Amino acid sequence: MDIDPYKEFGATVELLSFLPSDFFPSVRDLLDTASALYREALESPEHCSPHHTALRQAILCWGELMTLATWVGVNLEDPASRDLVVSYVNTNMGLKFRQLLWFHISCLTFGRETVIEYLVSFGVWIRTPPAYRPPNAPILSTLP
Amino acid sequence: MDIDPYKEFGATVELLSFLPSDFFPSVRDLLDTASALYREALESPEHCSPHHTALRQAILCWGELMTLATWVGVNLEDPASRDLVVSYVNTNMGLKFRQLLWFHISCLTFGRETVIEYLVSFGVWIRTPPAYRPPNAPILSTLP
Amino acid sequence: MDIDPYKEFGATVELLSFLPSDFFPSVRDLLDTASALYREALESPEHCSPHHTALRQAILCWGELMTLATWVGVNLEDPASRDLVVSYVNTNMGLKFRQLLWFHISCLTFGRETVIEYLVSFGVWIRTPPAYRPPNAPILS
Amino acid sequence: MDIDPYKEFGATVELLSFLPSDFFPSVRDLLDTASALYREALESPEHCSPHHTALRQAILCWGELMTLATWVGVNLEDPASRDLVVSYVNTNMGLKFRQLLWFHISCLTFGRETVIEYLVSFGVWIRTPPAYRPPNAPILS
Amino acid sequence: MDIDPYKEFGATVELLSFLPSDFFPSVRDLLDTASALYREALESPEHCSPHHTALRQAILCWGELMTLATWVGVNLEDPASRDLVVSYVNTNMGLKFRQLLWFHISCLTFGRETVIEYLVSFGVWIRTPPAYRPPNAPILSTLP
Amino acid sequence: MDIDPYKEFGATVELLSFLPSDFFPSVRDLLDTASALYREALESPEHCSPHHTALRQAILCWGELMTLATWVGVNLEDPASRDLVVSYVNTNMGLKFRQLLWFHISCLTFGRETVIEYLVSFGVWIRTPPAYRPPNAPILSTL
Amino acid sequence: MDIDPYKEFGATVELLSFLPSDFFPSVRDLLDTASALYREALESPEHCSPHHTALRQAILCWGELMTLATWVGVNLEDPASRDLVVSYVNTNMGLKFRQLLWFHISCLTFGRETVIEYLVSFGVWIRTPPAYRPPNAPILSTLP
Amino acid sequence: MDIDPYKEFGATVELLSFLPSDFFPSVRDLLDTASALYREALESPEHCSPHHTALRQAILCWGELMTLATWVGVNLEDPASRDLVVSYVNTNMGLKFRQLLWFHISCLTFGRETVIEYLVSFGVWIRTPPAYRPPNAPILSTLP
Amino acid sequence: MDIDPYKEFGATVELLSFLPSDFFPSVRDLLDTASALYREALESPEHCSPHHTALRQAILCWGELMTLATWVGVNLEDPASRDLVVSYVNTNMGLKFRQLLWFHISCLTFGRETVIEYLVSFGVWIRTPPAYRPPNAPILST
Amino acid sequence: MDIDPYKEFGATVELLSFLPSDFFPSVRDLLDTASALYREALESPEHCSPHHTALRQAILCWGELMTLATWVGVNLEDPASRDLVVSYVNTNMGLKFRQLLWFHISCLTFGRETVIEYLVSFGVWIRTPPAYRPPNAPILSTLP
Amino acid sequence: MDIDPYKEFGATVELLSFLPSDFFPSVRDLLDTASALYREALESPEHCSPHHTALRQAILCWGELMTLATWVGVNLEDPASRDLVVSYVNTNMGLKFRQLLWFHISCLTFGRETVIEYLVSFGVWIRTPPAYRPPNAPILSTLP
Amino acid sequence: MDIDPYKEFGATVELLSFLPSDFFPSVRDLLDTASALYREALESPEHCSPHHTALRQAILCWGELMTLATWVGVNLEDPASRDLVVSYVNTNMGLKFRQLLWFHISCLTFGRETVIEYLVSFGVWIRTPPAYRPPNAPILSTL
Repeated sequence: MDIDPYKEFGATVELLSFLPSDFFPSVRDLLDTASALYREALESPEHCSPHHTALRQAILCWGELMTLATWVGVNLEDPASRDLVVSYVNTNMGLKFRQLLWFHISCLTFGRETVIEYLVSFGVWIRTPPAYRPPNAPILSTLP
Repeated sequence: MDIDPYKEFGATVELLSFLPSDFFPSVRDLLDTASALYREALESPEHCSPHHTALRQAILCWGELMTLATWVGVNLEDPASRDLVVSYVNTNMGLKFRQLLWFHISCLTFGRETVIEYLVSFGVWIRTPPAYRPPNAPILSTLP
Repeated sequence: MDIDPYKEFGATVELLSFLPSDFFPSVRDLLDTASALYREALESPEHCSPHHTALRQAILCWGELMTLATWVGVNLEDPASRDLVVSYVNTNMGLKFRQLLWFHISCLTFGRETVIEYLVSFGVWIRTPPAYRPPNAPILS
Repeated sequence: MDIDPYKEFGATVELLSFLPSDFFPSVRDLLDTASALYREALESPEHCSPHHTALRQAILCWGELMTLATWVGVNLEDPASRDLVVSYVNTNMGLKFRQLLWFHISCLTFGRETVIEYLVSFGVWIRTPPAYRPPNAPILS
Repeated sequence: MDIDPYKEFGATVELLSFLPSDFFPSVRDLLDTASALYREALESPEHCSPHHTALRQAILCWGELMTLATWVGVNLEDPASRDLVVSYVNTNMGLKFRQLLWFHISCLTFGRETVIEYLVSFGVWIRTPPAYRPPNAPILSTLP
Repeated sequence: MDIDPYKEFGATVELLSFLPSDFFPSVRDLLDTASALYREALESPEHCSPHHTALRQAILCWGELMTLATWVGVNLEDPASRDLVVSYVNTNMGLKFRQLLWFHISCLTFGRETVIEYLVSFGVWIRTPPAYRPPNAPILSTL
Repeated sequence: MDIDPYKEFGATVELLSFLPSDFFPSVRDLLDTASALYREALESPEHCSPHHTALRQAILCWGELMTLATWVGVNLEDPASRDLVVSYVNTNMGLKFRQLLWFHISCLTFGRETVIEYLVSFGVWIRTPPAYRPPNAPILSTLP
Repeated sequence: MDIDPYKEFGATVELLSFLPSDFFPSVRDLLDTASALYREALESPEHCSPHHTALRQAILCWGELMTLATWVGVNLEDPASRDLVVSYVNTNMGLKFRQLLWFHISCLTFGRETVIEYLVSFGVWIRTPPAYRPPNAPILSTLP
Repeated sequence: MDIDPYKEFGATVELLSFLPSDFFPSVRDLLDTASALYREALESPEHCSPHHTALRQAILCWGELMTLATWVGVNLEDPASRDLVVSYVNTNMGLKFRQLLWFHISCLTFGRETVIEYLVSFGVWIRTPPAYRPPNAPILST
Repeated sequence: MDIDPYKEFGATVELLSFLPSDFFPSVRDLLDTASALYREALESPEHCSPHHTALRQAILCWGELMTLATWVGVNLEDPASRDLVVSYVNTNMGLKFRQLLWFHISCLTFGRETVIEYLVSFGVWIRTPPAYRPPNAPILSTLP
Repeated sequence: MDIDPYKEFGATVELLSFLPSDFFPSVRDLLDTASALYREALESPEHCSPHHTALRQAILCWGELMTLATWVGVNLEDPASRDLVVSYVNTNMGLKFRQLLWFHISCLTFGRETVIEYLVSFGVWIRTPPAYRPPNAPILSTLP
Repeated sequence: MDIDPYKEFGATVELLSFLPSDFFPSVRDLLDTASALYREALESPEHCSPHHTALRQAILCWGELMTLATWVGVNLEDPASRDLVVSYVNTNMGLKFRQLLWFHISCLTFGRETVIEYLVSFGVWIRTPPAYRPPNAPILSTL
């Protein structure tokens, strides 16, 4: 059906592809950040924000996938098949959920426009050759 | 985190398990009707509704899970494990994905309060013994 | 009972879990800082602040725990168990008390809002891989 | 620093010295009553009272001490050493936490002034010689 | 005819050569960034800016040259001649196409004056001896 | 991507494909007329028009394609490969540069609407069967 | 009698024990700078400031202790006794007199609030781990 | 430099040298007087007076000298050396601190101008030959 | 006849002599900077500024001195003599041109007052011994 | 980068090519007249004229050129190389300095327009065939 | 009659003794900077400032001492005596005039108050132990 | 640098050389007069006059030169070299220091314009033949 996860917010898969795949934090760190910062808002009966709705959906889907991983690990018999299944569900969709979690957590923390211009700036920085790339890569922060 | 997918939309998991498990349409039928009725709205680059956001996320995650099913079928060596994984996905995740898809598609076609009151009405009707209920099951329609 | 010490003040253990172990000063350094900066407010007969109250309780608990270590070193026989107990006390609870004392002292010194926003920014910095984080960690001052 | 755990609340280590050591209830009993009476208040993002702050800190530190006791009983290899550790952590350092838990639970339940007057009256009762000491010990009620 | 592609835009071929040849990003990276950031504007049926017009022409003719390179590789029989032609294209037209694409993408992103002043600043900085210049090279960033 | 060269000017590839393949003037004739009519405007530092910008890019890149052709001719040692490369760069890209040069020169000379109407009318004329085709093919002029 | 020299000046013995013992420059350098900067004020028959009074008393009694050192080095016959006496005078009393002279000279030349804030800042800085503090130690200087 | 400890308050060494060396009270008597009369003022965090500041400094460094004496007595194994050190302290600096203690406590009680007038009068009395001087020397008192 | 090239512009050879030899960029770098920044003003038939006039004269003199260097590299039979002449021209007399070009370009870029103030401050810094001299030299970039 | 030494002064290189290279006075004579007429103006710290600026630069460049010639004659060992370098410096490198010195001295003495008109008139005179050429060549004069 | 060179301008000999003996620049460097910055003012017939008067006197004195050194070296026929005299001059008088030249040049350049507080700042910096001494020593500059 | 000690004070080395070299009082006499008349002014922590500044600098310099003479008389050996050094520093520098000290002391007293007039008057009096000049030499007197 070709739905873009970030089209409604303002980004695209291509804009999120400026950051290298290994730039994103791990799933556990992202989930801990989301909990610690917005547990009371992600466990509330109100539409706090489209970012909150997207985080709720993504967190439920990741819980779905983790229950799948536990179920296959504790029920399936073939050890090699179990290993490949768990590795796939932890890496291939792990990256796709790391991207969503990072995008929405960073948007809620700093600002959607701030995250968009940060994506553009980091694209510029990572595109600059290493010889002329300054050592200070752009970061999202509220401090001088 | 105990996040309820329907808490912000006014329902709960027990309100959608009130209806019989086999009442909900097939995931394929739900995707077909969602496409046919709201392709332009779901692909549009603005927030239209929290239902639209949740529907976009649900469709994307179901596509991710179909990618999972294709990958495990192609890669896993043992057809027994392949069948177990695909059956587990399509049944256990299928039920709750088609619950979510039905809820959001109906809340887009009809009112959210209409869908909630229909859930209550259908649950009560199916609990009531046949001799003391209207013969025909409740159906929510757009008045042809 | 699931009690979160920083949830009263606006943080969580998850929020402060991003701070690395080497981030915090020694317990002795934190206690000297607390003394030299707020002895007259920690030894006064009134509630200056919830931070002051929590700091007082933390200091008393640490004093009890060092009484624990001294009693162990005096009254256990086998040096293997003695050193295991003392090392566990000075490391595992040492980190927890360092984190608690640092949080309350930093709140008193800078501002609760300042501390809890610097801590969010520092968490963002930690979560970024070293290949892309700036070399200099954020400074709270 | 000579920090008094009860100076901010108006008592003093010497007022609570009136009460005998064995007068205070069990740590388990105090924790159960604290839970059943103030779980919602102690699990809330609000400085409900300095008593709430001190109670939260004490409960968390007691959880730490029980973690220490479990860690000793599991990891420690010497049976005599582990027995001594688990016996005295629940005997000597259980007493301070019993006193502090009793003080704060009783304050939250009855009143700071009521607890202070009860301390004075129990001091009088325990000072009274047995020939003239009423059988009914003072009770907060 | 003596046409300079930047006299219209306030720059010069000498000004674009003032930066090192290897400072400019790859053709692939520049095309990906141009796509991600301005696909809708570049495909729009209207004049958005002279930068947009020049960029449209630049991508079109780079595509023409890539079709030429593929045709050469799949039609010529001499591997040495094929290698020479492809290398000459990618290493001689590639540099100037990188310069043009970078100039127009950066102008659209930041500002023509910003890009021109950045050219001046970076050239001066790179010609200044290291002991008497700021340690980090100038960069273009959208973040405040 | 899928950027159309004429979409911003109102035409399309297929709308301009009404004209036959051999209808367009040669690259040399187009360059000579572009020079003789707009050398000053094309060498000016001003945004004279989007037509001027596109024509500048087209001319400047045809020049570098010709430099590529000369470099191949003077460097490649295989005569057959050299001949194939020159013929391809002169014909395949030559045609689609003749199209662009003609479109922009004609637009500058006569009017964008005039060129669009001429394209439509010439499509009608060339679609008409030869028996019923009038001998005067449409031509764009001012006389 | 349990008097603290710094209660009237806004500090205690601990705030000067907060700073490292090796930080205080020298009992001779402090005397030289006190001379060079305030000889006229210290010799004047006028109450200039409590810092002036305390500094006068400290200088006179350090001169008294130096007279003690000379007397014990000359009249006393035991080399070991002389060595221990002079070492004790120059170290154990030396640290206290060095702290007092530093505090009063620094207060006179900068400000009591400036010196107190500097004590706090330097103590916190030196206790903070190096990786998370500004690289250079705090300094006390009158230069814009 | 050569600071005069009494020039700040009005006296000098020669003006205070009118009093015989054995006129001054014992150090213990002066310390008990100062305590019993001004303990609260000497403990306060306020600059009560320059006399209070001078007494604070003198008392603390006399305590330091007593710590020196005890350290000598308990460390120097040489009995003659220890005896000489303590005797020199208590004799030579005993007078120098007796003069300061007497001057400042007598300026706090009965007033500084009265102390100056008393010093002049006692100088007259002590310079008068023994035959012609009245049997009662001048005294500091507030009683007729 | 005792002419100071910088006295007219407010400086002195003594003031400019404090900058180390390695402070200045290469001659080619300075010429490229001058071209890329002020070609339109150094090729116009106008008296844009005394800095522009002096820069034009300096550029012409350097180009003509490089013509001399090429001539002595082409029309000399002694390799040692050729090497000595070329090295002397490219280093000893080229340092003066580096200093002159840098001074005039820096004035045109930053302001004459800014440049001379930076010169004074850098002179103080370079006269300070290394032990008490802060590691970072002053930078002229406003 | 083509810069004309005379373009800013109304003239151009080919305009001074009307004058034969044998016409310009010797460098020594030009320097002597420049000194005797404008030592005060050339030594002054003031932008008297662009002609003054160019004269100062040319004189200093000629000074360092004679320094080069002396250095060659002294250090260099090969007599033939010394002779060739010295002769080149004095003649081929000196003719152009003769032109520059003559132009600027004559423009500072007679005026820029007068010098340009003199250039045109001397071009006419030197173009005239020898039969019709007057023996009195055009000369720059200031009413003797 | 014991005249302080700097007491007129507000400093003292010991106030300039904060600076180490090797901190001061070379005599040649100081003379070069004095010439380059104030040759026009140190020769005018105007009382420009007491700093200018003192600089004039110091410069003529150093000229006289250099004439002394040259005369001694030329005459007196004694190598060891000549070496000793010249070394003593260039060391002792060299330092005594480096101090004065630096003080007056720096005062004229930066401000008498600026220099007088820089002396205090450098004293407090050099007095700090090396461990706690920041790497940036104070300097006189007008740039950020 | 060509700096004149007297240019700011209105005189010149030639004007001071216009008087005979043996006219100026001894350095010791000049220092004694300077002390006795202006010790407080010269030691004061303030600018009193450019004459005071120049006199302070001259006195410090003469002290430095006397320390140099002591050093060359003590630390050095005992050849005639020490005698030549002492004689040089006491005569050749002594003359110019006598001139400077005399000028500044005799300006601080008696006034600048009076000193400037006196230099000219005394020089012309000396150069005038004895038979046609007043018998007594000009002199400066406060009385």
